Amino acid sequence: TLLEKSQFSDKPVQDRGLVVTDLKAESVVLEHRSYCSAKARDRHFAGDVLGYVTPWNSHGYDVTKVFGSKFTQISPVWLQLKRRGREMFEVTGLHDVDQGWMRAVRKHAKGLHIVPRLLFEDWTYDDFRNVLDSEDEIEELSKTVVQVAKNQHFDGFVVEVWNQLLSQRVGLIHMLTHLAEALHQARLLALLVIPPAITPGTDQLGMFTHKEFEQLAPVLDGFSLMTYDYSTAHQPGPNAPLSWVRACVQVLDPKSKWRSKILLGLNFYGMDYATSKDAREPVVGARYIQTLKDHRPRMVWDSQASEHFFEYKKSRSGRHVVFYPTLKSLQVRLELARELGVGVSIWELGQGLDYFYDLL
Amino acid sequence: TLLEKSQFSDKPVQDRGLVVTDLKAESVVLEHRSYCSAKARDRHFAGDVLGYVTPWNSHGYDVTKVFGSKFTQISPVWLQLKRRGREMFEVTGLHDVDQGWMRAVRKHAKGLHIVPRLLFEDWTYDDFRNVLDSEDEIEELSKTVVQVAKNQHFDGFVVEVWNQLLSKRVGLIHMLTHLAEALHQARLLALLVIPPAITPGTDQLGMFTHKEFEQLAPVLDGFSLMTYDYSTAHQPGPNAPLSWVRACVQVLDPKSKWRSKILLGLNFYGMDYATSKDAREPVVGARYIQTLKDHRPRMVWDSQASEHFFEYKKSRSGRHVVFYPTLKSLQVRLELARELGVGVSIWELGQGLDYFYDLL
Repeated sequence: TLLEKSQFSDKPVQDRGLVVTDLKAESVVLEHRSYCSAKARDRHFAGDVLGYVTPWNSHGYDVTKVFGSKFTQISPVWLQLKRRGREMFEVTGLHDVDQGWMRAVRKHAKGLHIVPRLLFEDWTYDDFRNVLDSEDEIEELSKTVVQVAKNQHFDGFVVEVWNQLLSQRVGLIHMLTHLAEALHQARLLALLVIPPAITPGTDQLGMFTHKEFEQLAPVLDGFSLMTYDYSTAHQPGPNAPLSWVRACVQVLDPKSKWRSKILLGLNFYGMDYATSKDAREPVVGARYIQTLKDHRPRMVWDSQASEHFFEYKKSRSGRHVVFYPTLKSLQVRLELARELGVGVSIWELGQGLDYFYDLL
Repeated sequence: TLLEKSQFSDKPVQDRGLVVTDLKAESVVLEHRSYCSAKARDRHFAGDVLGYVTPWNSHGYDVTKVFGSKFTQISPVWLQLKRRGREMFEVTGLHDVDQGWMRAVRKHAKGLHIVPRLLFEDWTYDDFRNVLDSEDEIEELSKTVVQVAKNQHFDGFVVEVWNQLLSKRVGLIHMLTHLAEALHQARLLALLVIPPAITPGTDQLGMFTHKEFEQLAPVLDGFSLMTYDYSTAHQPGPNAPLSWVRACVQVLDPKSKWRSKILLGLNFYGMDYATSKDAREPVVGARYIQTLKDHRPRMVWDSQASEHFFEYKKSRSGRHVVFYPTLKSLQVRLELARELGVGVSIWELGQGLDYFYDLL
């Protein structure tokens, strides 16, 4: 046991009194698969919503075909930007782009923008140095990226480079502005992944704050704000404490000038902490459910962090603590996003539970 | 056994190589009393500095006399504002205002503004509800306050009531603006004490943010920012980590419209922690120096917080950790205020080491 529905639903979880702080394991494992199919094409969230899809949690590809209308942007994690040599750039991973899948998700979800993640990988201090320094090389980099976008039918890219350098920026901001301009000239979208303004556990600003935002926000289309992964293996706790999330937006755009360009980050995966071993593992839907069945734990609602956690004990490992999103933790953050005037980005659409989408 | 200077120097500390990161306890006990009497009236900081003086640390009265020139405002902690009844207000503590002392400091430090602190004391929720809701009540409170400033030769006040309420928060702003307006009609200054934008160990914003600063900055003459007392007895640590101090200023005045009106707070007292007993006691200069003599501890530089700490054992009580300001932790914060374009408020002139003022 315990009973697991498999049929769809007439009404979405919000109209079934399912989004509650008083949660029972049985309620989750019983309803998770039962999403409202009849309204799988309706949007209950008004802002933009970006969804990431990865090849290693392929359930995401299917989720996207079923719930695509609930998304404004879908970003597949396939590509990397490599600098092979002076004025020589190469987009790798193209062997994973699935044209048939793209044709499918676009068929039943017009307006859906497919903006693949472009990760700067294997770059060195000098790569950035020689590149951020030459307008020529920047232009070459732009030609490369725009080409794979037009040849592979991508609506643009979600660039991930900012903390993926860690030197510190007038020069980085410069090649991002240029790239975005080149992209825009080709009728393509330009988004940027960015770290939370307030660094977890420190009460201090991080590498991407209002100084940077002010300069890029006018030119870029969106910002995938990582507002998740707040706790660590050594210091177990919530994924994204509600008020930290709220502050991370306020501190980044206090005067509310580009709120709709901010995609507030949400995690669909959870973390399973080994309290004694000072270690942790990420947990996706399949595991989460299995865990609830295996231990039938008591779900506790941390009203301050606004998340549910539960404890269980393994004979070998010891005592564990799990923080995985629930309908309550999600709805609460979608309301925050609503109130903050911001959008939402979900990492990723192969890690959560099917009835989550009823909320989007 | 330890050599302790007693005479003044020809040059200030910043020109005697005393502002260092690699500190030795004995160097501090040797140079603390020795300030540059010559340049005691020379300003090495160019933003406004506000100094507090309390009756219980009377050393501040003499400190103000000798170094009054390095200050723009001096705020004697003598007054409280009380609601005795409907439209009946009163300023208590007037028995502590020393007119001779004021005349003395203004003799050697002309153009120095004495702005006594006016602490709202014994106010009830109903007092606040009755006053913030009545335009008449506010007019009376205002007249009561302006009258003593005039009768006692005050240049204005540094009012402290913000943390006392904050649940209407907007009515508190109307009343401070009406008071500020009345004080200006009488040529008096109006400063407000405010909590840090980012609450220590919380990673989220506090009760006084840029939303409040936007509305009060135009009508108020200054803001005494409490950017100190970061750690707690259960979590011993630095007074005010440098980056937390910077973040509180940046988050408060992002676009930089009124930096000059921000008085970045600096602590001149330190905290002595009982590692195991979850306790602590504030430490003033006399006690700090005595401790260095009694244990001659190794001084460690916390490059992350930009502060010096040292430890010592006492079988009687237990292991201890002390966090007290040094020329270095101070100088680094003056350069920070300098680069943020803000001023500085010191709590309080009775708790430091004489040679600190060399820095300004």
